[PDB]
Amino acid sequence: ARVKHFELLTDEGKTFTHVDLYGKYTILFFFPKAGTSGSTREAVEFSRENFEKAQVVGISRDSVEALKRFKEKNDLKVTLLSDPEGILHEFFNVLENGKTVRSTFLIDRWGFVRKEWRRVKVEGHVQEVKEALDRLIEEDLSLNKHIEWRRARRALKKDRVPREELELLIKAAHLAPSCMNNQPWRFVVVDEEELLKKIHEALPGGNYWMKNAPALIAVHSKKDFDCALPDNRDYFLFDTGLAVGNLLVQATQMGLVAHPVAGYDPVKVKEILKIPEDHVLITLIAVGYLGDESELSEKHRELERSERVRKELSEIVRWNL
Amino acid sequence: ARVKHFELLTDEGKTFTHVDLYGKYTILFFFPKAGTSGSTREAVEFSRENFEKAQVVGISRDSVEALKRFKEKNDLKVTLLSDPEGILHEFFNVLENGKTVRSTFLIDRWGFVRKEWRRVKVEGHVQEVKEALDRLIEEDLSLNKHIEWRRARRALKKDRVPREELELLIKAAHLAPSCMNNQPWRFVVVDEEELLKKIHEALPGGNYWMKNAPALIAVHSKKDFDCALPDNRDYFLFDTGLAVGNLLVQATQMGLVAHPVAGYDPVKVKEILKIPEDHVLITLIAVGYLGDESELSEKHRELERSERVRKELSEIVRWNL
Ligand SMILES: Cc1cc2nc3c(=O)[nH]c(=O)nc-3n(C[C@H](O)[C@H](O)[C@H](O)COP(=O)(O)O)c2cc1C
Ligand SMILES: Cc1cc2nc3c(=O)[nH]c(=O)nc-3n(C[C@H](O)[C@H](O)[C@H](O)COP(=O)(O)O)c2cc1C
Repeated sequence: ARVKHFELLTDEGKTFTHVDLYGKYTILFFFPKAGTSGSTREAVEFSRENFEKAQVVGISRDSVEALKRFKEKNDLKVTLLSDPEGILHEFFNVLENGKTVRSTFLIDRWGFVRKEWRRVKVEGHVQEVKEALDRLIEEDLSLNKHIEWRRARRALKKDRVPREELELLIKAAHLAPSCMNNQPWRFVVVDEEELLKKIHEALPGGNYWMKNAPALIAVHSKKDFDCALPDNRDYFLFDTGLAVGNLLVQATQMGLVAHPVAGYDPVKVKEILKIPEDHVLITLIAVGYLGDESELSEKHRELERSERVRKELSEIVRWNL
Repeated sequence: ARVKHFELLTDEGKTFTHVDLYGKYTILFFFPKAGTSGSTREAVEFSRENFEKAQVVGISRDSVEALKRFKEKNDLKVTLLSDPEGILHEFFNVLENGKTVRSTFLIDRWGFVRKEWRRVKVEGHVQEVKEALDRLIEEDLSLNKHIEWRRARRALKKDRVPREELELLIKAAHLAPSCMNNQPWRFVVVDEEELLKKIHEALPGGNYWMKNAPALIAVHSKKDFDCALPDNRDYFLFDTGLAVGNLLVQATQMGLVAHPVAGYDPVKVKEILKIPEDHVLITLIAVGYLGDESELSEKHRELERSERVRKELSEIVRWNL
């Protein structure tokens, strides 16, 4: 769970709070009492490592003065928290039979606990924690796996997608932010065969692959549904884009292809789906489980099995001036 | 890894391929030989259990006929694959000195191996696999955690965000899809202090909170950078929204607040950053680690850890007609 708001004094008499957890990874190590052999070893061993993108914080029920002495005598280079009242000891549930059970936690940049060790054995502990931290940082500070995996796949199974799954795609989309929280996005989820077959007639030849999709999501909006600000800053389609971005990530996580297209007759599709004529039908999203690439044109099959194609980063981003 | 393309015959003599793994979760259990005591028990126990949203597939080097008999004798309700040539036995690496090691795999809807058991002990195995599958399905088929956690947070620390982390936000954005792969999005990442101060003067007072951000990302595009199709379907801002949507997910995973705004003077900011006059500056994204909400206005403070505010789903989605 997330670490609650709190305030504790450090070995330096300073106030350490939840805010001091934010923006860093934290190794939080609970020890029973400053000065003992095992706890001295643990603190010294944590102190002598160099943790990439993390801080080390020791915590016990000791007094500030005791912790200060503990640090001074061992030349410790970590923060120590005095928790005489056991506020965090209780929150992390490290007390048993009234005594502290040596325990260690990894906390992320939002303050969420990501890993724990209970009934810690000091021998080998720091190295195990170090290795777990490196793995956690590798996981979080690398490209999101769903963003990376999402492709404009065109091979779709005909198997029906359960409505509860389709609905989750919409729920995720709806959690996008928007100007003034206008939420300008609108969706028509189509999973009725007869309706689908009518929409198929409004598709160009190159979108034959959409005909396998057991579901299509029509995404529409209207300018006055959102902010329209100076210098041509109309937000309705941008914000709807934020929503569809979420939708594709959610689909990819769920093992669904969600492929937004522009290839269709908008007037016909709006007519079929009874979408107001003054709305923009900005995309039609084909949704389905992954199917059989051998049904695709050679061109589409090659796009599908080939690597991502993008401009060099320098063509789309500049740093300062 | 992802499962190779293959075709094998089932106990019914039907062809089963990797396409038959797609769109389902699969428990694939290898056993050395049909009819032995342990393998009989394993198959019987898998068949008796219920696995929601998954299929159970046994596989050995036995003939189709031997598998048919094995199924009939034990009233098995699973698919069995005949693999005399050891095509999947080799791929899954279950052969030790040419002999099959009892092994089981969980494969997701994309065909990725998500969990494995090797040198399997039959007793308790089916239950262990059920629990692991249930957990797998729980995570994949629930709301994406980063989408769920992303909020328009306004308390930002002044702490520098390393360029390697800022680079990753842009990389994730650039992996968005776009009409004709046009990639219409453009970014100026600002982290130089004096440049940030100039931008601050073009912000309205109500966006005071942005002035603590150590980085601002200016997002701009132009209509002719993307598809412009009939019925008022201009794609440049929609597609840029897809990109920013990815950016926000990536930031959230990394423990960064990424908060897109519309409160700024676009002409002033474009001038400061040398963005061409005919571009639309559609958002400024404040990026930073989470800071102290106590520094926010009373209204913003209440919002900082408030519940999500959205329209009811029925207001933004319709099913079919
Ligand atoms: C708004 C939009 C419309 C698209 N329209 C089509 C389409 O009509 N037909 C099609 O085969 N692909 C279409 N695509 C898919 C793109 O061609 C694809 O995203 C792009 O080539 C990049 O490939 P990638 O997403 O796998 O990285 C569309 C994508 C977007 C964002
Ligand atoms: C395009 C856009 C512009 C926004 N502009 C501002 C802004 O100028 N100032 C601000 O305090 N919040 C702004 N927001 C944040 C929204 O108000 C916020 O996303 C909305 O209230 C919903 O909150 P949530 O994202 O936490 O769910 C903007 C959001 C978007 C998508």
